[PDB]
Amino acid sequence: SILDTYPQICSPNALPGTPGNLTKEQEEALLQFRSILLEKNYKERLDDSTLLRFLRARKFDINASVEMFVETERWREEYGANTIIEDYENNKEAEDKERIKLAKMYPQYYHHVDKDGRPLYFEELGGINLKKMYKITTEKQMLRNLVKEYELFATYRVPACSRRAGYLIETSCTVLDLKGISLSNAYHVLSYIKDVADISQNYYPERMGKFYIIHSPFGFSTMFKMVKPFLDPVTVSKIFILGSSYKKELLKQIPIENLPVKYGGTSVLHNPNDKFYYSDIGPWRDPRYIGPEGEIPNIFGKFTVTS
Ligand SMILES: CCCCCCCC/C=C\CCCCCCCC(=O)O[C@H](COC(=O)CCCCCCCCCCCCCCCCC)COP(=O)(O)O[C@@H]1[C@H](O)[C@H](O)[C@@H](O)[C@H](O)[C@H]1O
Repeated sequence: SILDTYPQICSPNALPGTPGNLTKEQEEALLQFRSILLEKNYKERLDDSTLLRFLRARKFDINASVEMFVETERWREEYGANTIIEDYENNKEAEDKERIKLAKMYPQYYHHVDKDGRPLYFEELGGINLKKMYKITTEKQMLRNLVKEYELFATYRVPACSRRAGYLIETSCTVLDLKGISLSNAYHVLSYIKDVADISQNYYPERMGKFYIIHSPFGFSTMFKMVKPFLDPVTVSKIFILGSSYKKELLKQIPIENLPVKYGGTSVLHNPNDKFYYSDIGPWRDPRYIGPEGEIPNIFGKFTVTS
């Protein structure tokens, strides 16, 4: 299968319970977990990486992991996550135009990788005007866009980055820039954040590698306490709200050459006139690391900056 075309073993320097770094009891639990799912007639997504993500999400409690997997398979089918990429490619023009309309006001882009080879994802929220934003998109539409990105990440970004790093990469490094937002709006979008967390926590286990929140407004940490009840403590332990020294802090995790100049690095686009909010630069754009899955589609249509 496609999995035979890229490393399925994590770096030996990874956390416990990850592919290739299992204890004897974890190996036995994985074998039992798969056996149960197969006997329940499941066939897809039974690979070590996928199954270990669920097992880690439930501390290797096999029955709890079976419940989580069973419910996820249900959701993927009811929500259409299994055909989200195909459906997109069958109505690409219309969908591309929508993303282009929102790109400048709500930058969302991947730009290279972190020191461990994880896709580096950036979001800028300071230019968002809710009134204007909801004239172009709906809340559910934004949620579906995020789910589509989750699928593109697993389908195209994971394989390319794993082949580049020489080992399995299953998580991302995220940087949320809140420069320009008001504490007020942060509280006002809590319901959306809750929807994102619900889908992400329950159906996309162990996908978070690093998560930084920068340029947050005074009092944001207090506002964040409202979000914690929607997140597991493991997830919370991977989210870091940085202050004035964030530039140096980011450089501990990301190569300076990969980090955009405005965030403390020296990274620039081949064409100085291009915009980061139309870019999608990374290993998934390198012929050497693109496999049988094919190259990722250009989410910003003709405006997509791939270099
Ligand atoms: C409409 C505008 C919205 C903007 C504001 C939009 C905010 C959202 C923007 C972008 C979304 C980014 C999503 C990033 C996803 C990263 C990967 C991921 O999905 O990780 C998954 C979780 O993803 C999430 O929880 C998504 C939510 C993360 C925190 C988001 C904080 C947002 C802060 C917003 C601040 C306020 C902004 C205001 C902006 C105002 C602008 C005017 C899995 O986590 P992980 O730890 O790997 O495994 C879990 C497992 O799953 C659980 O089962 C187990 O119990 C537990 O033990 C672990 O095993």
